[PDB]
Amino acid sequence: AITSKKIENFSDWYTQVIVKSELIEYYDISGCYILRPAAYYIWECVQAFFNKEIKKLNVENSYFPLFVTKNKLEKEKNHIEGFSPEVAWVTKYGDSNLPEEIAIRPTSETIMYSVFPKWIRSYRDLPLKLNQWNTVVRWEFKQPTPFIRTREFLWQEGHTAHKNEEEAVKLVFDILDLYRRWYEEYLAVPIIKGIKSEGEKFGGANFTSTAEAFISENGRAIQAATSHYLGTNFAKMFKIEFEDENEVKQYVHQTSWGCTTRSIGIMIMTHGDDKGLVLPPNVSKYKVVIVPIFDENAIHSYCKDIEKILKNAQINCVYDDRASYSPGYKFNHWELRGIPIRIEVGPKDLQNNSCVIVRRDNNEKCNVKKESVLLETQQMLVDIHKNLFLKAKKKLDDSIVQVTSFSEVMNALNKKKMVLAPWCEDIATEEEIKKETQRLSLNETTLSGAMKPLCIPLDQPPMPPNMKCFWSGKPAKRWCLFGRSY
Amino acid sequence: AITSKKIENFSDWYTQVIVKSELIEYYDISGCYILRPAAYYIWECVQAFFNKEIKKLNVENSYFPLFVTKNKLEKEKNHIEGFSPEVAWVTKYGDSNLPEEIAIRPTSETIMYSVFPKWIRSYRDLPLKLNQWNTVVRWEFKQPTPFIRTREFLWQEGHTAHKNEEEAVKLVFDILDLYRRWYEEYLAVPIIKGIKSEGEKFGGANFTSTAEAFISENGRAIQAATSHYLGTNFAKMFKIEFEDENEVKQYVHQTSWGCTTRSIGIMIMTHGDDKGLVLPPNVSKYKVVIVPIFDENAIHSYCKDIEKILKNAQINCVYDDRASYSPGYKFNHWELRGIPIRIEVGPKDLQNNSCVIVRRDNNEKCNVKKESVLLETQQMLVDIHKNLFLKAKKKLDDSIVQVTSFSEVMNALNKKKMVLAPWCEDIATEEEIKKETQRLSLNETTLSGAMKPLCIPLDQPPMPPNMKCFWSGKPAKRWCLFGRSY
Ligand SMILES: Cc1cc(N2CC[C@@](C#N)(C3CC3)C2=O)cc(NC(=O)Cc2ccccc2)n1
Ligand SMILES: Cc1cc(N2CC[C@@](C#N)(C3CC3)C2=O)cc(NC(=O)Cc2ccccc2)n1
Repeated sequence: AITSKKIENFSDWYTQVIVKSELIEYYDISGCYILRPAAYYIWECVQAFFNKEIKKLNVENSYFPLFVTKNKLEKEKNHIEGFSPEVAWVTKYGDSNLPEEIAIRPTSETIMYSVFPKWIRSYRDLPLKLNQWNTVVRWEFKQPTPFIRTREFLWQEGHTAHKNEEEAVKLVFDILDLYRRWYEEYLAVPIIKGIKSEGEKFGGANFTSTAEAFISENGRAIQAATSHYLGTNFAKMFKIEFEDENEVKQYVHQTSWGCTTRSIGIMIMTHGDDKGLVLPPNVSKYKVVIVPIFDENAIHSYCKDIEKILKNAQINCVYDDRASYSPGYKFNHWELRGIPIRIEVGPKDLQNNSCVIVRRDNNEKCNVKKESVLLETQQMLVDIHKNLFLKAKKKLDDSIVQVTSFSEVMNALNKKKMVLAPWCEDIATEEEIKKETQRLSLNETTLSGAMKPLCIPLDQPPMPPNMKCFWSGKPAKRWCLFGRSY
Repeated sequence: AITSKKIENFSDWYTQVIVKSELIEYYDISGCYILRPAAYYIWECVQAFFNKEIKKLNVENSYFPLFVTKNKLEKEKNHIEGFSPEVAWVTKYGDSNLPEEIAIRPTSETIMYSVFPKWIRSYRDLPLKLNQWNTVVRWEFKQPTPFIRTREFLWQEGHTAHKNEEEAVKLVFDILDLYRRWYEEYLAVPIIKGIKSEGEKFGGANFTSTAEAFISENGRAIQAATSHYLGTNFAKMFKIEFEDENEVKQYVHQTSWGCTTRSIGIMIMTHGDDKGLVLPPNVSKYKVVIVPIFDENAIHSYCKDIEKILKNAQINCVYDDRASYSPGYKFNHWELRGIPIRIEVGPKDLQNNSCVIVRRDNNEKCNVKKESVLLETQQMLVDIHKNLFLKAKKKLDDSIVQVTSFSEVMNALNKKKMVLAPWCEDIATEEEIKKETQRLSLNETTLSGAMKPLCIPLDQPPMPPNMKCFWSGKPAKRWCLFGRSY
């Protein structure tokens, strides 16, 4: 059983759920986690979706080396200043020192763009559109969180190069909406699109667009995915020039974008409850578990009939016919593992040519005739997804408090909210705001009390004529979301 | 153009083909290579096939960490003795030394089996069946070869644990036949199944079964895939015990198996010719390229009609309508890249409601009426695969010389053959044979002249009553394939 309540001890709840549902195994290197089959299956689902969608944009998958030389790694100025203390270095093979130490990729801009100039010489070579499915390493000494913040993680990283700004920026936002769909249609998680503040954008980017999620039970925002307009910054550093149709040398305009197995953690944190994992049907291997209750051969034959009915309509299920466990053990076993639907069959159900169908998300039960099971299961799978999404969306909406003064912020943070505030967007105020909110959090978590700029939402409320910045008192430019975060 | 002939300067031919066909880009770390989209597409095809097939055996995909501790890495005795001098070690993050240095996986037995004992406690937990799609690192200082022998490579590694020997061994050979199908049905490459000699089997294995391929143009064998029966050797080292139905503690019987992007290199070396890449249709993104020859709008409309006909029947193609290049440039451009079929359309073809269809593998051309194109393309794609396979199979068969005495070996090796020889299988003769054949190769390649035991073929000729070992003169046990190798 899960022995900590989600609302009472969130972190212990989370670790219990991910271990006991067999998603995650811990490892003897801190910040590294094993993805067991149930977790990797979710990854494969979203991988298939995203592959299908980026193929329509003519992005092609590729694979680049795990390692980068000092030479290539330092061509980036703001980029390496961002990543340098968490880049892991290989220095030895066996007991012998390498002739030159080499670094493991934290992200692959410097690796890929080292060869982009050979591939791009003319406007005819554009656009160039690549993606990798790989793992990267960011070896930090902050507290890790399984799925959410790890030292090694699986992701996809896309990289494109275009003849001008307009085409690149359009691709940036097309990708951002694909991430919206990845979260909503497969994980049933709502996100907020926005632009990062200057202090929080990717090193080397012109701007960083972002999808933000929020975990209302512990008041913490989590960046769900990211899509950068790099402009010509990397093209200047790596000399990625092309001859345009007027025979003029130009720099390419670049994008890069990423989304990780953090998405799985966001889904777990969003939908999981005190009984364990709750899976949206689109990322659940088994849509239905059939559990018999005890003639035992009549029940066996009936449950296998139902299994045939579901599998014949391409609905994968499992009939838990294990002889040594009670029905209630099985109920709990499969609720912990997040199976969306349980079908129960006892003798009274068989006599009625009926069965009991039980939704994982709200535990509502109903009697369904045998011949109606297929249809009723299909409808229910759809309705479960919608319910999960809508419940999460209400929580997301209820997590935002609009403020005009810093005097309202701490109260909102302590109620596990984010704030939407008018802001002048000056980069120095970012650190000032972080430090003051951290200082004032003195009035249970292990994570920091500091509030960060999360994103400037694409959907802006009107800015009244003379509204001042909630922090500096200077004229406010736009509304920006702030909160504590992972 | 390819400027070296396959038969005259094989290595320069190979490097030209893989670069100019845009499969591979070289990198500023030796032995590491970029897989450009055309190469990665082949990987994705065989990945999809193998996933589908291992799912039928109830193998589940997973993902384990890139890194392993000294602790876990040394529990293996023969395994670490095998891998230790080519294990790469991470010792630093940024400029700070790690508190404990950690190793990059050369293969994941020690990583996965460190946690197997927590997952396997009862006969109810068996069999356990896992697979990973990942990359591994084997940092050797021998000469690398793109695709064939690299310091980092993509692969799949499967690992299973069973209640007894019979079940494990059956899975070993089921996997070996899946590798046979991977090579034959997608890459059109024939292989030879066999068992490794004791000197060549995997460190820690009970036995190693193998699929061997042979490149007749330079006389070199290449191991195509591998499937190990590990017995209880790793179970003893990692204490993977389970309670059986008689309540007796037993060790699991384990398997592990692997197949890499080396398969792509084998395909290139097998089917490539003096014009460049030759792709089996099942791993070619474009099955057909349509090339116009010059009313230009009539030809454009006709070629697009044909493109619609092919794409409507789920046959991906490309219409090369680029205005600045001649037809012959385009012919060569797409032959270099291995497209299986070229359709040419000039005015005489349009007047005849016809077109010219040209096979990449033998350059045979024929006139096909418009309404017959779909059908004729389908048949031709099938026939191209069969032809590629059968041609390769003839070469493989012609590459084996049966000998009874060492006196016949060097002659055969110099004619770019392998030898099938009666052998006593004593492990010390392996090094003796290697050293003597290397010594005698004195009478152009950069690779070693040494001959190795390749495999003991599953399909054995009869062993005559008193046949002696071709090397030691002692009684021969079985026939074994020997040759030079990659
Ligand atoms: C699993 C995961 C994800 C992500 N990040 C980042 C932003 C981003 C987004 N959106 C990426 C661009 C795509 C994301 O998902 C980041 C991470 N580790 C780290 O920062 C390193 C680390 C390790 C231990 C403790 C603290 C920090 N770990
Ligand atoms: C691309 C590839 C493949 C394979 N091997 C091995 C046997 C096997 C088979 N069958 C694996 C078990 C599955 C295979 O494919 C091995 C390798 N590198 C190496 O030995 C390291 C190396 C690096 C530079 C020069 C020389 C050697 N590189």
